[PDB]
Amino acid sequence: TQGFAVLSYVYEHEKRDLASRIVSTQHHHHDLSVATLHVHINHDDCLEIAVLKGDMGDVQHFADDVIAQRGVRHGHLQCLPKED
Amino acid sequence: QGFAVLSYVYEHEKRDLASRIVSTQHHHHDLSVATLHVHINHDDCLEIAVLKGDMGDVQHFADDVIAQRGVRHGHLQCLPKE
Amino acid sequence: TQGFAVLSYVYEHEKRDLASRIVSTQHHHHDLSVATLHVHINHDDCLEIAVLKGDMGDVQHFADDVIAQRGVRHGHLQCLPKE
Amino acid sequence: TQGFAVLSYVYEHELASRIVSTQHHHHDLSVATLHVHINHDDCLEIAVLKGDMGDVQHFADDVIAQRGVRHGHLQCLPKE
Ligand code: NI
Ligand code: NI
Ligand code: NI
Ligand code: NI
Repeated sequence: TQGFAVLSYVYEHEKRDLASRIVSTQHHHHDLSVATLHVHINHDDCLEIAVLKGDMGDVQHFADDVIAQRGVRHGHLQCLPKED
Repeated sequence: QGFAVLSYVYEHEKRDLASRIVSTQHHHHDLSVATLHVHINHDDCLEIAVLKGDMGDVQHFADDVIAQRGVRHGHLQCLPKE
Repeated sequence: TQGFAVLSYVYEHEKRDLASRIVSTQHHHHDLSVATLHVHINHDDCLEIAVLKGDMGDVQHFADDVIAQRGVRHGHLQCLPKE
Repeated sequence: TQGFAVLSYVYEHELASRIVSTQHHHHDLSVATLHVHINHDDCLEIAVLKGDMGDVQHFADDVIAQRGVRHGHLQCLPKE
């Protein structure tokens, strides 16, 4: 199953090791990443929305790795598998 | 007194660089609307930040970002209120 | 209660009194809009992700109105009320 | 040369639908677009493009020269 997905999550930017982790993972799987929207919602917290593209198993595995990191809050995935 | 588009390229593994870029933007989160990030290759990221506020304050904030060691291709488009 | 939300949906850009309606209603409510990301996922379909901010009841009501337009598909609202 | 590019512009939406359709004609050129509804009438959009710099100046023509598009700017980032 190919498709798209929308992955969103909140984190504190001052948690530097977490943040570096999040961007680096996206670069490692940069093939799966289309682009990410970031809102610095307040002094401490960031809301990010990553648009992903690829095989749905791969997209979900990737999303899991992100959402299952201590410090990531409100992790959410919307899967958009290819339509006929 | 307006909007602005701030764009730049940087290496995300440069830990201090990356830290300062996001930290400066959170210090002025009131001047920030939203940022689009594109991972252009394994090392480099492209960000485009839309800014809003007093043009003096927005320029000074954009300068603070652009002036950081390792920020490349920095560009500011000012859009003062019409 | 106040907060943020992520409203996403898919639409055909050619069926576009629809696209005009979708941008126009966001402008009528631009106080709720932060910014919107668009990805042209294929030649016919557009994925939009609208970040919203405000009262969560107004955000819900706004989002329901967007999603109820015929031709908006995959309408999805993720609410992030203030913690 | 290949690379990326940033195309920004302002327009009155009440146009939005043809600019979108115009980018779909080139959707292989498009990465994603950020849009901010800056006031009741006007939209700010920033399109990130990727591909051949000549297709990119091409894309950026079918938008920037259109009537009603203001504040257009193209930044090309040829691969380093
Ligand atoms: Ni942030
Ligand atoms: Ni990146
Ligand atoms: Ni589109
Ligand atoms: Ni708009």
